[PDB]
Amino acid sequence: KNIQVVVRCRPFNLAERKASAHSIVECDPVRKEVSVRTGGSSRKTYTFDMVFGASTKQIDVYRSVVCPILDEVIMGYNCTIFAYGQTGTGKTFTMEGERSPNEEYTWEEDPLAGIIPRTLHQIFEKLTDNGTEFSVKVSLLEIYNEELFDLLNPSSDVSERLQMFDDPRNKRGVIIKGLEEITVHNKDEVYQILEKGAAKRTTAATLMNAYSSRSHSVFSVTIHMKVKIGKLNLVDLAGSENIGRINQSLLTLGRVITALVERTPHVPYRESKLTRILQDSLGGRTRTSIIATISPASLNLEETLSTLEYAHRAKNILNK
Ligand SMILES: Nc1ncnc2c1ncn2[C@@H]1O[C@H](COP(=O)(O)OP(=O)(O)O)[C@@H](O)[C@H]1O
Ligand SMILES: Cc1ccc2c(c1C)CN(C(=O)N(C)C)C[C@@H]2c1cccc(O)c1
Ligand SMILES: [Mg+2]
Repeated sequence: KNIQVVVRCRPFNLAERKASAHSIVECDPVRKEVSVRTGGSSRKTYTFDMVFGASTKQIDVYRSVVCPILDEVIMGYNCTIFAYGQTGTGKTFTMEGERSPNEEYTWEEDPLAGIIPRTLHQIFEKLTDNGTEFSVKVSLLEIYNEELFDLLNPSSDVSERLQMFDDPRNKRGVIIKGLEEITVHNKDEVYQILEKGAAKRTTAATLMNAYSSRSHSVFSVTIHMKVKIGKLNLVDLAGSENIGRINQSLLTLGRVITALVERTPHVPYRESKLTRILQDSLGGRTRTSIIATISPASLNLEETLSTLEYAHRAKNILNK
């Protein structure tokens, strides 16, 4: 029912003790509280479904948040996970992850691997000896300036925008004409698909201003089981400093959440590509979770509070 919201604070980064700044964030995992030093000894505290402190490692996030959700997907449910927060707090780090330096590990064992890679690898492990018969297909579409880009098409230039239509076989669904859905036959072909995505994104960046920060990345994985059909959408949202208290999809997401939370009969899903595509994840029939990433630096006070207030109110959304 209620959408689950969790907070994840990134740890300090070298140049983060330079420009004068102290950790104004205190996370308490057992009490599921995040406390912020707002004083200029005053503070604001918020309780979430889960709170992960700066020391939280990727494996901890997967085990605690992802595994449970993946089991749901394998059961035939639709699930979505959002990463929301200002640029620089770890949205991509959490959803995608990074490669450890000096080629110390292969992708499947990289402790810095994020949610997407771990999920893909685990699907094959969990569905290997049990019942059996299943197929996995992934797609990675990114939204920038209300235009859709396919980061997985090999036979197309990343700059070819995609067009979406309402799904005549739906009502709340849309069709993304030309979207590449790649079949992942086995764990051994997962990484190359990610590298391909990584490459096309690099190209998109040279073409579009502040691309990686303003873009909304939607990595979807659909599992056909033999029956049952489960879909997991992993969404790395545009930086929240892109709104506040330009980016039509971000603005609309916030308005959609506001409408859902106040119980207003009209929810503006159609006012943006992002909300039309993810309509069923917002007060729909999909199980939704939001991971609000924040910074410990006193310099990010304002954005951190904004993010916490935004995510906190989101816990009042009911999906089904
Ligand atoms: N939990 C984390 N642990 C270690 N480094 C992190 C974490 N989250 C973010 N970082 C670092 O902070 C910087 C920005 O992370 P990034 O994922 O790009 O944020 P965002 O996607 O929200 O813009 C990079 O150095 C990234 O490795
Ligand atoms: C959609 C997606 C998901 C995850 C990830 C990338 C992309 C595009 C790109 N990455 C890459 O570094 N490349 C080069 C694919 C980072 C990353 C990842 C994958 C595997 C293991 C790991 O430790 C980090
Ligand atoms: Mg990012």
